[PDB]
Amino acid sequence: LPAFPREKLTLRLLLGSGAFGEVYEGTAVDILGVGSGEIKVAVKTLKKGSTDQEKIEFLKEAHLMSKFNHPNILKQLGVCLLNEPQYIILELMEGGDLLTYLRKARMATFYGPLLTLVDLVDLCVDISKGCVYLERMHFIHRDLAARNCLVSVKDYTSPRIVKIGDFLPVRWMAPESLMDGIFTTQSDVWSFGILIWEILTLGHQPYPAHSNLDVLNYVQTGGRLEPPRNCPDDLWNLMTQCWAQEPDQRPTFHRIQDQLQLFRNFFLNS
Ligand SMILES: Cc1nc([C@](C)(O)CO)sc1-c1cnc(N)c(O[C@H](C)c2cc(F)ccc2N2NC=CN2)c1
Repeated sequence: LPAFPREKLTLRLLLGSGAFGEVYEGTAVDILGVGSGEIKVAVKTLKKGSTDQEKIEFLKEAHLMSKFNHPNILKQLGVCLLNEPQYIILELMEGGDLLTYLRKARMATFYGPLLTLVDLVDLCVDISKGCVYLERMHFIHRDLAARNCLVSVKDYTSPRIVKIGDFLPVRWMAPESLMDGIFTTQSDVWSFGILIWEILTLGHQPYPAHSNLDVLNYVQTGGRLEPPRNCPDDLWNLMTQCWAQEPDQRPTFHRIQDQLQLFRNFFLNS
């Protein structure tokens, strides 16, 4: 656990609420080492007056995050858990969540989306690198979706990096998870298929003509999402593999990264 002095942390502004207390955008001095300087951070807080049950759940979240070190996984830079309000200090992803990022790219102008196919393929590749890391660590995510991924830039020109953050969402859940409550790395592969469909559609809601409860049945009955408009067939083929009814027939995250990597190389050669 990376204990950090709260005296070196400034809470600058409110970003949202989340689940335990409030989430702020802040500044942490030398949180990377003694020379580092002032670096922009996001601070997850546990409201003062929280019960022991809430403190234990907050401690569990800090423990979970302390295990990740990957370019495509959100990093916990420090914790301030000795006093109230308790803090979990994270790297600030200035672009915000991927769902909002994708949606704004689509709706900014009728000339076209602010993201191209090669931008969207790079997003898929970057998330799949994160998933390969998680599979290698034996960490089951349970909630892969664009609303849980973050982008490093807010604009659509600068080089960007996407990271997996936030560790029922029926529209993202695998059949076994809906029927038996089974959550494995194979069910995460299902959600990854939904997330790449989110990317290629630029943040459209999965199964738009279905309700949450009709999604529960439609998915158990063999029904899948519609192919995104003009979606390259290699990406649609990969997506349908992710949605195999039986978890054992779905590809591994390492295979998915290879498939995305092959498509990106093939496409760039054209
Ligand atoms: C700067 C910034 N803007 C965001 C918006 C409001 O969603 C706009 O895209 S998230 C965000 C933002 C930037 N960097 C973070 N490290 C962050 O982490 C928080 C804990 C978070 C991580 C997630 F994976 C998903 C949602 C959230 N939020 N969102 C609100 C509270 N927690 C949020």
